[PDB]
Amino acid sequence: GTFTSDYSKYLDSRRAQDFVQWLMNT
Repeated sequence: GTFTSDYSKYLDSRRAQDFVQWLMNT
């Protein structure tokens, strides 16, 4: 199964979204 690997990509997505918020100062 791909659960752990897909979860890691999900975590990276959350981090990228956090970075997007930071870049906007939001």
